[PDB]
Amino acid sequence: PALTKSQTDRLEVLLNPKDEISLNSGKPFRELESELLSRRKKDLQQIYAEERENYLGKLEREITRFFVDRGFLEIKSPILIPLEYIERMGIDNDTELSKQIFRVDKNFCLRPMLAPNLYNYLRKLDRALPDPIKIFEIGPCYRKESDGKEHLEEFTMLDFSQMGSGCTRENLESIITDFLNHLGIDFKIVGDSCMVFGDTLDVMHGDLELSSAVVGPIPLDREWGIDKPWIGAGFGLERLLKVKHDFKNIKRAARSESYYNGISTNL
Amino acid sequence: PALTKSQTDRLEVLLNPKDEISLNSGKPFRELESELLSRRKKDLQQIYAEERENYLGKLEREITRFFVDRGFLEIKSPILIPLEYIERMGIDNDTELSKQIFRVDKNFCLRPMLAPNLYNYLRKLDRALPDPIKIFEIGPCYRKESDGKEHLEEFTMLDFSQMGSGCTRENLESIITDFLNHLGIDFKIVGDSCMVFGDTLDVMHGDLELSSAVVGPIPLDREWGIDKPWIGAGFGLERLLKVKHDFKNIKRAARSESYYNGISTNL
Ligand SMILES: Nc1ncnc2c1ncn2[C@@H]1O[C@H](COP(=O)(O)OP(=O)(O)NP(=O)(O)O)[C@@H](O)[C@H]1O
Ligand SMILES: Nc1ncnc2c1ncn2[C@@H]1O[C@H](COP(=O)(O)OP(=O)(O)NP(=O)(O)O)[C@@H](O)[C@H]1O
Ligand SMILES: N[C@@H](Cc1ccccc1Cl)C(=O)O
Ligand SMILES: N[C@@H](Cc1ccccc1Cl)C(=O)O
Repeated sequence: PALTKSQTDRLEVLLNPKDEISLNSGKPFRELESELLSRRKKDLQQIYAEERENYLGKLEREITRFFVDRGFLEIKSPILIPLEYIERMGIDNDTELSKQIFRVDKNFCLRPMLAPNLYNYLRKLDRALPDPIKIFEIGPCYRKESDGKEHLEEFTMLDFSQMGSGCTRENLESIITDFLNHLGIDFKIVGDSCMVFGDTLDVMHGDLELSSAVVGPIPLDREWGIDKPWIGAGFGLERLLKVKHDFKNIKRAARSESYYNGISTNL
Repeated sequence: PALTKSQTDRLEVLLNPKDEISLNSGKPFRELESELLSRRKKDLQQIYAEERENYLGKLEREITRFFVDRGFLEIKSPILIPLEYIERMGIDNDTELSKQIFRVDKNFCLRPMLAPNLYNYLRKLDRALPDPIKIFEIGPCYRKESDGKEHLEEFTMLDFSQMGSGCTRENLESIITDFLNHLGIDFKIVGDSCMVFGDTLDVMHGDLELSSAVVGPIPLDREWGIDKPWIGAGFGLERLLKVKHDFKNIKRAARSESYYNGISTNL
């Protein structure tokens, strides 16, 4: 007959992009599932025998090397941050980002973004390091958005910043260009046409936003004690993974108990 | 005169054990503070100019290389986990670690250990991978215990497990020995003298517990679908860093806005 929805869902979970098998012919739901199962089992086994690195962790280690080798300091800051940091980010309790905050206790939350801890480091480091100040962080970030397709509730941000001299948009577009060229991902920076400083740039791969990027100074810097030019960009690693491996669903790239390196773990 | 308490706190924040400056003599507080501010500013400059890797990230990457080399698959599983996983770990709403949990919504919590997600990986991978199953994860864990001196509220665990053949106490002690020999840390393993399976092991550095390790099976295995022998050990990376760098206070090893690579950021 014709594959029911559960049979369709079940095969979509077992399918990978490299799979060539004819997913429409005379075979029952159930040759097809068994075939994919055998393919996905051999995929885990090959992983276990020859590689054994997690994709999310591996990409994290590769991005780290890129920025360290470019003069950027590697920051590991708290994931649990004061709720007051969200307030000085300008996310008041009527904005749309305001409703996506995982609160913990009364006073704390899971950081939805890396910027506020990075604002603080930039302020403290400016007392001890020579111009310009270049820092970056990679790590977990949380938001109650999960439209499922392009959006996770638990994801991994990269965020880098330069502060002081050299902080132009053509320098910022030159860092993003080397980064994505090193990753092997094509892009496409949209924004205002003749924007010098102050406004955001988007890094696109198709209809997929890989990053929002900022050419400071911006009025928010005063709330953080930052008084200096700066440029910076935030990238979601799961979207990057989605691009390199052609994942259909971004959940294939996330921290998970259901997928490992894009392979279903329910075999 | 003799130092006040705000003054003594200031010098302890700026001190490092490599320092030989005599914290007791005829010098004024400001003279000692300025020497230390000098030493610490140059420590970060040297870090920014030539090193640039964070101690916590860098230690995480080297532990991964070690365990991948030995045949352990690298896992990246969720940090926000269901509250029900906690109770299935033997913490009822009456136990001691139950009060220390960071609840997020009404269902989920910040994981205080890696065991539940690793249980699920062990059960799922048995299906697909040959005997024995060897896995490990490194990442954030959250406990409301933080007496400060040796506990952190936000910390980083390594947790490794083998399941199937080779799950003997002898081979659990051999892994741990190779690992701490690799990281250059003296240790001693305390346990039941005649314990074969079922009980825990404490790996100690003097008074500081580095790890609790387990020679399964244990009764808890029923709740996670595990019916094979296994061995496992959980380790704290900030504790490892505290011993390796002789940190007086474990705060200096953590995710923090206050200390970079053991060095205060308030200079
Ligand atoms: N929920 C999410 N899941 C995955 N990646 C995300 C998520 N939110 C943000 N990112 C990534 O983080 C980058 C910088 O964050 P940000 O600019 O705050 O996102 P954004 O502007 O809200 N765009 P979008 O996440 O599509 O709505 C984005 O360009 C994405 O690559
Ligand atoms: N709050 C914490 N801060 C830092 N490290 C921790 C913390 N809790 C646990 N660890 C580390 O994680 C390892 C495995 O966790 P676990 O065995 O559950 O801790 P434990 O048995 O309660 N030992 P302890 O919490 O010191 O009494 C321990 O050996 C510690 O090295
Ligand atoms: N909002 C920033 C993050 C950030 C915060 C403070 C200072 C610099 C940066 Cl890149 C971004 O879009 O990358
Ligand atoms: N309870 C373990 C962690 C764990 C749980 C389930 C399966 C394997 C392991 Cl190592 C420990 O504390 O070592």
